[PDB]
Amino acid sequence: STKKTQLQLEHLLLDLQMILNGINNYKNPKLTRMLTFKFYMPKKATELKHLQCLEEELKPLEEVLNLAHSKNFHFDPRDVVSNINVFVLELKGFMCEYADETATIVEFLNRWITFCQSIISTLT
Repeated sequence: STKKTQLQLEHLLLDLQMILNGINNYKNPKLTRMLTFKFYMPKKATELKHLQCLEEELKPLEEVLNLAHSKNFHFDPRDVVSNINVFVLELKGFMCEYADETATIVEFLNRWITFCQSIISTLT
């Protein structure tokens, strides 16, 4: 059950990282357009229940990705985000509380990639 939860986090993390790579190889001036789209971060992210703040931000995430023409990505935005949605559902087993600051898409991915890495460490 803790070995199971840890593996789901391992997969969730794969997805986040996969997206973040697509985005750091957006060698298109259009990147400015993308980074202007603002994402909401969680006030605190210390427990699985806090993945709520990731669930609620997935629609805006999928949208922003769709703007970047497909040629640029190895994955399909709607797919990689459905995927992430599924994991988050199985991992939170509450109401979300947001930080006052917004962040670019890249900072947002980082915050969560980190969060995943933390939990995974403490579960080892």
